[PDB]
Amino acid sequence: SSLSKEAELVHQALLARGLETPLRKPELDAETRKTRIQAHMTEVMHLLNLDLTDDSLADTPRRIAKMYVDEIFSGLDYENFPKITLIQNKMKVDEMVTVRDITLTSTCEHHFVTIDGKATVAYIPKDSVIGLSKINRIVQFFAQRPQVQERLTQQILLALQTLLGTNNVAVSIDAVHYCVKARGIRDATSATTTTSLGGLFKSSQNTRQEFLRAVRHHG
Amino acid sequence: SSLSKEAELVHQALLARGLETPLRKPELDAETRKTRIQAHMTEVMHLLNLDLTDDSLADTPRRIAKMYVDEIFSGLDYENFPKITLIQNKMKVDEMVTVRDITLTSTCEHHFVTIDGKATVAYIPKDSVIGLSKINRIVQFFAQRPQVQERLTQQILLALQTLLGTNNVAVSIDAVHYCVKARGIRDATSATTTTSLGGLFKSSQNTRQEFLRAVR
Amino acid sequence: SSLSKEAELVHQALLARGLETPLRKPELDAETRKTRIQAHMTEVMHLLNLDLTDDSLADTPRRIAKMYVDEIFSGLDYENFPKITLIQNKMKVDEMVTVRDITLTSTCEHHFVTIDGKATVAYIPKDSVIGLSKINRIVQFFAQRPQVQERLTQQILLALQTLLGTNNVAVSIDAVHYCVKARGIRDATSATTTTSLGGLFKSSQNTRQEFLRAVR
Amino acid sequence: SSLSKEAELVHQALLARGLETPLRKPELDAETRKTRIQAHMTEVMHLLNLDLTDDSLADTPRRIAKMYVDEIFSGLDYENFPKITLIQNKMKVDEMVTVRDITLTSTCEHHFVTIDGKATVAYIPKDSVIGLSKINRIVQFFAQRPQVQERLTQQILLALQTLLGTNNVAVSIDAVHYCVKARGIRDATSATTTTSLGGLFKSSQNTRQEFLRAVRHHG
Amino acid sequence: SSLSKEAELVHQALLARGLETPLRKPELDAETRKTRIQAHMTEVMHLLNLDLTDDSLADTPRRIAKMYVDEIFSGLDYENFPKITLIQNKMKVDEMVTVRDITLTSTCEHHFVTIDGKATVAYIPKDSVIGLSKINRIVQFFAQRPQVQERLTQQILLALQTLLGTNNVAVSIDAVHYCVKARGIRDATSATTTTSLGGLFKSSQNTRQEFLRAVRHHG
Amino acid sequence: SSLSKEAELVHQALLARGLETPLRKPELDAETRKTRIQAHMTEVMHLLNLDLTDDSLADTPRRIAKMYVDEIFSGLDYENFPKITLIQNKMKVDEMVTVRDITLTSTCEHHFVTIDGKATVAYIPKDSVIGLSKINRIVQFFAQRPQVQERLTQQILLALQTLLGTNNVAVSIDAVHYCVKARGIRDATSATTTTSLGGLFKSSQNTRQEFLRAVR
Amino acid sequence: SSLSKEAELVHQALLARGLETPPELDAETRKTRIQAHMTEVMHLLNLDLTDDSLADTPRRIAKMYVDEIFSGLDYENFPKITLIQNKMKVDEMVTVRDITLTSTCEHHFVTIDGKATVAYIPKDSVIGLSKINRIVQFFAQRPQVQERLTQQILLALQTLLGTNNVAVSIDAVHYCVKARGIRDATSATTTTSLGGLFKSSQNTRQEFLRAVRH
Amino acid sequence: SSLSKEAELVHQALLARGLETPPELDAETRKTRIQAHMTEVMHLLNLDLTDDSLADTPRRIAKMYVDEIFSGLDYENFPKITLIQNKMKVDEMVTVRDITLTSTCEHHFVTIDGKATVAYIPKDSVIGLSKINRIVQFFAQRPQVQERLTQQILLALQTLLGTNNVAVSIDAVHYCVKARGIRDATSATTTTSLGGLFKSSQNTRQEFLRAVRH
Ligand SMILES: Nc1nc2c(ncn2[C@@H]2O[C@H](COP(=O)(O)OP(=O)(O)OP(=O)(O)O)[C@@H](O)[C@H]2O)c(=O)[nH]1
Ligand SMILES: Nc1nc2c(ncn2[C@@H]2O[C@H](COP(=O)(O)OP(=O)(O)OP(=O)(O)O)[C@@H](O)[C@H]2O)c(=O)[nH]1
Ligand SMILES: Nc1nc2c(ncn2[C@@H]2O[C@H](COP(=O)(O)OP(=O)(O)OP(=O)(O)O)[C@@H](O)[C@H]2O)c(=O)[nH]1
Ligand SMILES: Nc1nc2c(ncn2[C@@H]2O[C@H](COP(=O)(O)OP(=O)(O)OP(=O)(O)O)[C@@H](O)[C@H]2O)c(=O)[nH]1
Ligand SMILES: Nc1nc2c(ncn2[C@@H]2O[C@H](COP(=O)(O)OP(=O)(O)OP(=O)(O)O)[C@@H](O)[C@H]2O)c(=O)[nH]1
Ligand SMILES: Nc1nc2c(ncn2[C@@H]2O[C@H](COP(=O)(O)OP(=O)(O)OP(=O)(O)O)[C@@H](O)[C@H]2O)c(=O)[nH]1
Ligand SMILES: Nc1nc2c(ncn2[C@@H]2O[C@H](COP(=O)(O)OP(=O)(O)OP(=O)(O)O)[C@@H](O)[C@H]2O)c(=O)[nH]1
Ligand SMILES: Nc1nc2c(ncn2[C@@H]2O[C@H](COP(=O)(O)OP(=O)(O)OP(=O)(O)O)[C@@H](O)[C@H]2O)c(=O)[nH]1
Ligand SMILES: [Ca+2]
Ligand SMILES: [Ca+2]
Ligand SMILES: [Ca+2]
Ligand SMILES: [Ca+2]
Ligand SMILES: [Ca+2]
Repeated sequence: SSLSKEAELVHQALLARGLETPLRKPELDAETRKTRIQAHMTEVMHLLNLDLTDDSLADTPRRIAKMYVDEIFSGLDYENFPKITLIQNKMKVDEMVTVRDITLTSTCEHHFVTIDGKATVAYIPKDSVIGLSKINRIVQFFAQRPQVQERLTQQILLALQTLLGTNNVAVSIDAVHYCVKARGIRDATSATTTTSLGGLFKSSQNTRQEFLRAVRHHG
Repeated sequence: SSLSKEAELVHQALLARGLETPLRKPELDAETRKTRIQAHMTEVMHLLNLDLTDDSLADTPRRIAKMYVDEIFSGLDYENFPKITLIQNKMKVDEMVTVRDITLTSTCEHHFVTIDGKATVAYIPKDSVIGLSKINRIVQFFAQRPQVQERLTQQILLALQTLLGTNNVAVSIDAVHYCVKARGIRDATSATTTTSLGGLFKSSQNTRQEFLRAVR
Repeated sequence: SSLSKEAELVHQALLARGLETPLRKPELDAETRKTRIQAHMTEVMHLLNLDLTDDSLADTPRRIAKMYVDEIFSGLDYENFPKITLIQNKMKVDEMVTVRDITLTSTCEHHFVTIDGKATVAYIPKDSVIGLSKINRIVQFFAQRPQVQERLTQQILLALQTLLGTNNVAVSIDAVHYCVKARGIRDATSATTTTSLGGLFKSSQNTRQEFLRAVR
Repeated sequence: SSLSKEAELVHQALLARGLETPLRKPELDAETRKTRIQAHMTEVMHLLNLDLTDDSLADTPRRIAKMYVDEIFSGLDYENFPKITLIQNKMKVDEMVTVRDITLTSTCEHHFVTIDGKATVAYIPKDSVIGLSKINRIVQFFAQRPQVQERLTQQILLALQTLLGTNNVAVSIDAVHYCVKARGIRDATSATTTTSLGGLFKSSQNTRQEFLRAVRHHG
Repeated sequence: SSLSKEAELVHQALLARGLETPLRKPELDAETRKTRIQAHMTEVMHLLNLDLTDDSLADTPRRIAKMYVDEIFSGLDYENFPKITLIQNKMKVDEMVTVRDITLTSTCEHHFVTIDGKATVAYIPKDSVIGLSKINRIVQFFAQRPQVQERLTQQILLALQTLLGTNNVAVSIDAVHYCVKARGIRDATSATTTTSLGGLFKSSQNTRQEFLRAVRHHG
Repeated sequence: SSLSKEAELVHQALLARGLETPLRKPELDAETRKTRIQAHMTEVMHLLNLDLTDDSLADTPRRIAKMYVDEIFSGLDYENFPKITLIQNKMKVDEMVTVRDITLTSTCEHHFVTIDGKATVAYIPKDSVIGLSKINRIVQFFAQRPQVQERLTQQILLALQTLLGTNNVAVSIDAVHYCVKARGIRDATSATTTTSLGGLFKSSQNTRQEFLRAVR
Repeated sequence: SSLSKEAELVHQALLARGLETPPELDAETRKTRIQAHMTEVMHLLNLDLTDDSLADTPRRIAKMYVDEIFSGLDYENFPKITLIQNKMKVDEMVTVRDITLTSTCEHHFVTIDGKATVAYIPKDSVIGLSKINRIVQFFAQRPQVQERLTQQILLALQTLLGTNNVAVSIDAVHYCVKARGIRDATSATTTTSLGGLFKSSQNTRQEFLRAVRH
Repeated sequence: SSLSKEAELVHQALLARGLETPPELDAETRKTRIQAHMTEVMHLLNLDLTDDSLADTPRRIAKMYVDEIFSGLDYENFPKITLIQNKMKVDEMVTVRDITLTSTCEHHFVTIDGKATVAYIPKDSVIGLSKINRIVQFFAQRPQVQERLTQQILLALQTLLGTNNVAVSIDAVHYCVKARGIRDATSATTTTSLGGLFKSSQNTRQEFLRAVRH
């Protein structure tokens, strides 16, 4: 109810597709949820046998709680959705616009550790041309959630289709998963690329290959 | 019976294809096999005229035995098959997922020396999406065997098809073989690429080209 | 008593220096600590308003518990100290030995997020020469703790001095901190280098410069 | 007794320094030792449960035996020591000559797996200037042994000092150890550098730093 | 007659194709031809006004003779053909196997100076899979001749098609010719690429482009 | 006699130092010597079992003979020495002038096989500043002989000092020897660096390290 | 009448196509007169030609024009061509890349610095490699326009090789653009001329063009 | 008499040091006469000046000499200098690197292409950054010898900044060497002029020089 019309359009579009991140309605406010998380992380640290009396560690549970609710999972709250600016396509662009090497930082939902990546996004403007920076903001909004890279790519795609009023959008993400790099198999070199293509990017081999060939060069 | 359902499924698929690594059924436990290999490697080092009274060398046979059975050849034992986790394709991905630059280390079965490479794997999820690290674990499981790169590539492919429940998988491996680089011709610059393509990666030229172009 | 002689020697050296990681003595076994952490992480995820009925998410608390206790923080337990092997310096090396580009992954103790870096270690062997992989194992042991990079560097240094029986050791670490890159200021380009120098690496300007120049 | 005077000078110099690789006198000939090693590796392969009836594996024990005695450990036999060619230093070079990025392949003596590296060698000619290629040959000769990188560097240094008739030699080796990379800790990125410096390279800070600064750039 | 079956099969195929290096039958053993080449090269040095009494220069004619007959032109003698080892294609590979960046050193037949390059070879196994090192060996065999680059490429192709029992082979070479760089026009930058494509690699546009596109990352 | 004064100064200075390429006076003219060299190379090719009726090989003896006398060994004839222009150091430069990455192609005198290198030259002008291209020309002159790298470097050094009227000259050559790469050991990676330093470049440690650090 | 047979074939080819670069005195006299003119110019730039560094500049310039950088105007300077039979029956393109190319802006008389890439499919004959480099530099040593230079190299090779299957690409920095006027320090210009199969056959055309970029 | 105070200080400085580049007609007339001379040269190269591409080349050249590439001979073209007080009390070197530099060989009149690196330690004043680039290019737009050009930039900056603590390094490719004569396609030339502490103080000197290389 306190959401922008843009935020609301995108959330409902995600829900109707089955794509929304698995959520429940909060019944505690954010300040209280921060506090309760802090208490729980305090115990965790005790259960790791850490000495919380040390000046360096004493504030860690508070820092973590803050980080979870306000920082890295801020994209779970649609009040944080970016404000959307659109201008008319008076200049009548009908070739793709591409924003590449977008900084993306997320968190894998199976181990709660860092995902570090880059997104590349393109679209063919129909009636509206979006403010460039809103593209980076939308990618970062969906990334500030516990994620599976596959779902993250689909979410950013559907959101952009919805705001731009066109199906002709493509999203590609290339990322290092620290769940892979820093534990378990500990593969120091691998990276994962996922792609979600809509409209002509999916179905027009020249549009599709133009997009895909362009990604290949950087990651 | 002692193997996971996944591991037994992969092994039987490899066997029906003729792709399983040349194996005989085990008659001795892993620990006595280790003990005996240690015995044989002792004589080998004697026969090389090396002095085993050297502190540096004294334990090498035991180290080697331990390495063969427990590490570089641990993929000969399906009890070491990775645990497999799959989530539902509820997000409905229908474009390829590509894990590139997978660290791979193996052993050439003709000379028993190091193979050093990188794998790239892609699949189009059907009903399931695999945990990403499981792709790196599967590649390394098959790599921890005496191998011919051509067979290694096919085994990884078929194992992944079996577990993902789809033929839409592709595997590419690029590797330096030390049996080419460190002896014989001693080619210090060359490397070998092999590729195994399934379903659309083999037959669908847009999907096939998309994967092959990405590798390069 | 349950720890190796090496591990106990390192721990007591760290303790006498004031360098040990802030620890309390264990009152609960590792397995019940895991069980309990799993309980707390369940509530955390509830408090984030996440839906744990999702197949993808359902097991995350258990995965996290398991990760903290058994993997990324396993260096809090000296039973996991690496086995140490030393051979006699019979070859009489008296110039530095340098292992560079050691893979290092840690966790910042202020935000509990990933630290990703590379260590470079050098020493001048006195009576003993260490097995090379043991240098990478020691770096990673200390890294698998909640850490402040400045403390991590000093702990690696002192542990190596203790085991090598010489003060002539140097440690340098270069790392990206995700608590700087992935939240707060979100500096995507920066990195931090810390360096701890012992014996001649600190005081001898030719030895000191030789190491520092090599790092760059 | 069937050794060149060069080979004999170097072997005795190594022995008197305590640096020779740990060896015993053979009492079987090489052809017989190959055969006996083949028999033992055949058992090893059986103990790995491998099927030796397969065309690909049947010849592996023979290949391995051959590789050990004639290929990778050929440097254990001083009849394989390279022939040494020297010309007078009529041109009176008194500045270092440096051969860098010498291909080096060896085998670590603790696990019997590949070492892959590059050596850099320099010396200040006194009376004699060596044929360039003999430098690479000497490095490769000592490398074709089970090795510890520390001992390998010292061996190549003393050998060159002995043949060149001067102490002013330096050796640096930078190498990837597959005992580290492909088993155990499995560190995909690290590398080890060792240095052995004689004469002015050890003791003259300008000669020493000129050598060391020059290595730094490539590895 | 004294050749291996593989060497004879390949030599006859090249002769029936019209592709063999222009050879005559040797009336003199190799040792005698070295001795005579040494005599001729001794005279060439005299004719260059060089002082053969110089310690550095005295053995040069013998070194050159040994080099021509036993080293850089050893591929003129099919007794030096590689041993070929093949295993059954039981694993049923039916895609391209590619060995890239094979070290190749040869000699231009027009000026007898160094060619330095890299080969890339691919094949689709039919019934057999060749030992990888034999591909490098086969490339170097043909390279150890006075060559024209475009002939060298064709000969490697036919040799490989002959041993492997399939037309589906491709060879590509990229090389610097010192008869271009070190004399005449003295072009420091240029290089030459030649391509020989058989069976599917010539005829099947996807197979052909998969090969050619993969080479492009040669240089 | 038929030389430029410069050619004669350099030749004489190299003769006194003992640095000349081992030569003796010619009894035949260049044209006769080319004809005779073509006859010897004709026979060598015949003795290699090559078939001279082939159009592509037929002219090879004549090409080689031409290449030896007039091209790759043209630096043996001091009539081929570059013309030397100098302007006055009116600008009063007193810091090294460095020409780097000079193209150098030469022949190994032990095997008669290509050497491919780069030179770096620097000098501190005294009375004269040399035409920049003349430095490239001097390097290629001495390189168009059968050489050993150590001698070549000393020759270019003294030749420059004698023409510039100052000892303050430095020469560094970095080269790949095909006698190492294409035959014998066949090391595809290695390269050789030689340096010759005169005047301040040898003794003055700031001038010395300035030149050396710049070569890298 | 004093040219080689090849140099005549080429020159007639270019004339007939309309593709030649747009003779009373001998080479020696034209130098003396150029040198006289360049003297006045330096006077007109207020330079002091008594300076030792400067004194000999007019003759250097004259010599550079006639004998060096515009030596390609003289077909007596055309390279010698050697062909061998295509006995080896090569029927795939042969490509020489990164050919060193240096030339002059015909509009401002300023340095052009580039690289050429040339490919052909041998029909009956296989040209010596280094002659490809020589033909490129022959045409480059003229005042040029990059578009014309590329077309000239293409027709000449086609003529000498007895096949239309030849392709030429040149990538170059013009100091007319970098050192003067707009002073764009980063830009470069690519031109391509494609003949026979390189123009018409999409796989031959794409193989060439894909190769250039990579 | 028509120059700025700074341009006069610099010109006198260079004259007094012996470091100036070695005036009857106005700029407009010298162009017309240069243009007339370049016409005859093209005639003497046997070029057809009726060609549209070629027709206007003589005037382009004249204009390029007087107004563009040799515009540095005219101190009326000397850049404007703005200094601010060193209120911030910087006493460590300030370095501008990779300054775009384009010039001409005074010996063959051929393009020089380089980069300069300049450092100084501000004493009383801090120059606007872009004026450092402008001073470098002012001296470069003359027929030059690299060794002289570097010394000129150094004295000029010293004069304008009121400190001897200035250092100049230039790294450049001369087309006199690359496109002509020996045709060395890979070589480049570095020259350095060091003043005050940059010459005398080994740590200041090494800090500058170490910085250039890296
Ligand atoms: N489409 C397009 N957008 C541009 C271009 N240059 C800037 N923009 C965008 O124009 C938008 C500005 O509109 P507003 O939303 O009012 O800007 P803002 O309020 O400051 O919001 P933010 O930029 O996100 O911080 C930004 O989002 C820019 O990315 C451009 O060249 N093309
Ligand atoms: N499909 C997909 N999987 C991911 C993603 N991020 C992490 N994963 C994987 O999800 C899987 C988690 O399942 P589990 O098998 O229970 O994890 P684990 O038991 O600790 O096993 P390991 O990861 O091998 O150590 C791991 O394989 C992760 O690497 C992602 O973005 N997409
Ligand atoms: N010092 C020096 N040696 C060189 C140079 N160029 C070639 N050489 C060496 O000269 C030696 C030739 O002498 P020999 O031992 O008779 O040559 P070889 O018998 O063919 O032996 P190998 O070269 O090892 O195969 C080689 O080892 C070359 O490395 C050089 O420029 N300087
Ligand atoms: N000093 C030195 N050590 C080496 C060299 N090559 C290998 N090593 C090390 O020698 C050690 C062997 O001792 P062990 O501890 O018995 O080997 P391990 O028990 O299998 O232990 P890990 O190597 O950690 O798996 C290993 O650490 C090797 O990495 C070398 O060249 N020099
Ligand atoms: N097809 C294939 N061959 C391999 C692979 N790894 C190693 N090889 C080859 O297996 C062959 C070994 O068979 P043999 O010919 O009997 O070995 P060899 O006699 O020592 O021959 P060389 O290796 O050439 O010295 C070598 O040619 C290797 O290059 C692989 O992964 N696939
Ligand atoms: N087709 C082909 N030509 C080559 C090859 N290697 C060298 N060449 C060239 O073959 C030509 C030999 O013919 P000639 O005209 O007699 O050589 P040249 O007279 O010395 O002329 P220049 O090479 O221009 O100095 C030279 O241009 C070589 O560069 C090759 O592998 N294939
Ligand atoms: N198409 C083409 N143009 C070239 C070539 N070389 C130089 N030019 C251009 O020819 C043009 C000359 O036309 P003008 O209008 O007289 O040049 P200008 O009046 O000095 O003005 P600017 O060139 O913009 O500084 C310039 O734009 C040059 O860049 C070339 O090889 N091909
Ligand atoms: N020291 C110095 N020399 C330069 C500079 N620019 C050009 N030169 C050189 O000045 C010299 C001109 O002298 P000349 O002997 O008349 O030149 P040339 O007769 O045409 O002979 P080459 O230059 O060798 O082709 C050439 O060597 C140029 O390389 C410079 O900036 N500094
Ligand atoms: Ca995970
Ligand atoms: Ca093998
Ligand atoms: Ca923090
Ligand atoms: Ca080991
Ligand atoms: Ca040699």
